[PDB]
Amino acid sequence: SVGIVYGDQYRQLCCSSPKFGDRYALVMDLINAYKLIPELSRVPPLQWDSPSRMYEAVTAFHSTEYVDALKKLQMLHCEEKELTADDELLMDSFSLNYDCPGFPSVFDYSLAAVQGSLAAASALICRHCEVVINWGGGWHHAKRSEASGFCYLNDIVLAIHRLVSSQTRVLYVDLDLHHGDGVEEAFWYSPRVVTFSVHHASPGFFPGTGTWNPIFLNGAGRGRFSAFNLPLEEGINDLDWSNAIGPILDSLNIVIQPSYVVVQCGADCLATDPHRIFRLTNFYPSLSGYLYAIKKILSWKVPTLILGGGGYNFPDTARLWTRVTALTIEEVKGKKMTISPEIPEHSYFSRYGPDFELDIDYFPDSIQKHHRRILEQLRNYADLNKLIYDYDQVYQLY
Ligand SMILES: O=NC(=O)c1cccc(NC(=O)c2ccccc2)c1
Ligand SMILES: [K+]
Ligand SMILES: [K+]
Ligand SMILES: [Zn+2]
Repeated sequence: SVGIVYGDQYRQLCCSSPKFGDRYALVMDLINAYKLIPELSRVPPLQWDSPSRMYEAVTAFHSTEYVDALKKLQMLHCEEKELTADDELLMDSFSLNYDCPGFPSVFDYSLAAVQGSLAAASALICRHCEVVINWGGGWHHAKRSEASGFCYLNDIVLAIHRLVSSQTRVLYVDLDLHHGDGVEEAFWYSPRVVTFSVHHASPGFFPGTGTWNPIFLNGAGRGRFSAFNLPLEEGINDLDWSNAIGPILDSLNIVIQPSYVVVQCGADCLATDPHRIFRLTNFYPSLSGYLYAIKKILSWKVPTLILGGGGYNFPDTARLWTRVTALTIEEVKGKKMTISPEIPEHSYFSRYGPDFELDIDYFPDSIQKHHRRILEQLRNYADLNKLIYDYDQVYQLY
């Protein structure tokens, strides 16, 4: 079956941040308005038997002092008076500031995404679901002891950690506009989690990594060659983006043969995202790069975790993720999902004005070098990890 993470409290928590507002509610209500929920198995967010069990789950990746600091930040923001200078300095030392501010629910909000993605991972492990979707998750920037890019807790690293420790290999695929640095870094020394991020990179653009460093770094120790990156120039469309990553996806699957796939599907590559950097769509006839990638990944028939991420045009993120959700049901259950080109009436209908259609409102050799580089890296990866692959069969894809 296809699972999806939601619950009433979950919804409230995912909608309590100053940066992403009610986006999750738009997403889940658009999915509901298109009658997709009856097709889906609800996956309840994980809860724990005690504070100690919660901490040992979260400190599987994050340091105890960082988790303490985040929890204290929440408490401090549930009080009237300003932070002391000592508290400011403490928060600064974990980058809990600037673009990662405190707010009254910052800990519960962050933890919620972890609860969802851990429950999603468990539903895959026990084989209750073939695919699980968590649109409240996908926070790929958070580090062991540092908030970054409005990511406070890295639900992806924790979910992946549960998957590998269940021999097991995980392929992580990061489609967000931004480099998934936090996930990449977490598994930098681990060959069993192969990470692949496609993203914009350019001087001064956040977070700075996932590109020429001059050479391409790609893992260390036994994890050498296990971190893959494809940095792309601004302005790329659905077709060029698809052609850029399609051969890479297929070759990674063939060579790695992952036991699980985890996909971060941040929607900030949409042409209508305020970043205005890539020109991807949610079109399903030209064809959305997102839907192309997901369809390709689901065709592998590997247990899969699909996560959200970036996406700052909320109704258009809803439009895309509603389509990813329908496509997942169709590919997994083999049952056609017809989605009306018009937005159905529902609680958030007015947010989709003024045209109220499902399509986003938009009218549409460097890469060849990157493919050779990535092919060579995949070869070094296989060599280092003694994996058997048809070098030709892989080379033909490109
Ligand atoms: O995956 N990471 C992100 O999505 C991310 C991280 C940092 C900054 C930003 N940028 C913004 O928050 C933003 C919001 C509105 C308009 C322009 C940029 C995005
Ligand atoms: K990415
Ligand atoms: K790795
Ligand atoms: Zn992003």
